Amino acid sequence: LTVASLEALSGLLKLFISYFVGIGSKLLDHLLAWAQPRTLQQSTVQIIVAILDVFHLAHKFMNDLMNALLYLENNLPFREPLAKFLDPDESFEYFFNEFSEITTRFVYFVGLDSSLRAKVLESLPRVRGLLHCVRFSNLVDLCESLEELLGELLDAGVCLTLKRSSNVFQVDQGFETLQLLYIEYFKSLGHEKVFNFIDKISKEGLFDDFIFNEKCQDIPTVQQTLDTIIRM
Repeated sequence: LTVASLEALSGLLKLFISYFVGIGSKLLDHLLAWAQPRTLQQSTVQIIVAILDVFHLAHKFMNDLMNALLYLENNLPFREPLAKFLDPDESFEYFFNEFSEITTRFVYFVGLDSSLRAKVLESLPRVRGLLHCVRFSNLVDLCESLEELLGELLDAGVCLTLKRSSNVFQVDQGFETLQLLYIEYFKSLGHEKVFNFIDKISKEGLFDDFIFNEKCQDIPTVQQTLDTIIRM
């Protein structure tokens, strides 16, 4: 129980005493700032890094960040990089650390902090994770915590499960649903109409229906899909 007492006493005493001179204030501030790197460079990383990093909101930052980031990122890690960086590394850290627990560190570390990393990381998980459901068993935090208008608007016009499961912010749903529904419904062979109508209707029809339907545009998808699918 020394982590809670040491982290709570050091974070509470340093946070409550750091915002209160000459040699005493400079020696106490320099001793606390120089002493926080020894405890943050290695349970107690969340309270120590959160209280120490959020309390006071050049060789010590580069040496502690380079040594802690290189040793913690190369010795595996998500709490040190996410907590120390949240106060080209995504491709090398995610690819090198995931190509050898990888979902939480890769999704939390890569999503806690741009089209190549989001498109390659978000698109490589479907084939790399399904080549051996996906949204419920994977639960990627980068798509929900990071960027959704570019990937959803650029990729919406496989996508029904990630878009419908990850979409459940009015500019992305309105612009992506209106542009994808108008372009897909006006640019018209069964894969494009079935995938666009099922993905747009299933992804756009999921408090959002009562506030967004006040329902008149649902007769075109059911009438065109039911008449075209039943007649064809």
